[PDB]
Amino acid sequence: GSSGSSGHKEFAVTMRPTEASERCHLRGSYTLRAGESALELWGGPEPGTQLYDWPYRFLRRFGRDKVTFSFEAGRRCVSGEGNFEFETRQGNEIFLALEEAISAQKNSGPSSG
Repeated sequence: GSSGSSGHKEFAVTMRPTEASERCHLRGSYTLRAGESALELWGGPEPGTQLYDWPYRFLRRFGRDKVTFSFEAGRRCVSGEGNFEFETRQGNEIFLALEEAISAQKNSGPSSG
C-alpha cells in the first residue's frame, strides 16, 4: 500500500428486477466485492460468507454502466445463468477490480504454494 489502497473496496448494490434474479428470488440489497480468483458478495448475517461468488474465468463477458453494472454469468453456477443487474453509481470501480485480478493472475508466473 505505497500508493493508497490495494483492496478491501466494497460497493453497495440493490437487487433489481431481471429475468435471472427472478429464479434466485432475491430481495433487498447486497454487498458487491471483487476477489482474486472469483467474485465476492456478502449477504448472510455477520460476519458473512461468499455464497454468490462467481468465478470470473466462467464470466464470458461483462459490462459496467454509470447507471447500472451488470455481467453475463455462464452455466453450472450457484446462482445460475442469466443477466444480473446491480444498482450502483461507482460501478466503474467494481468492473476495473475484476479486470485487475484477471490480468494479475497472469501478470505473475504460476502461483505455487
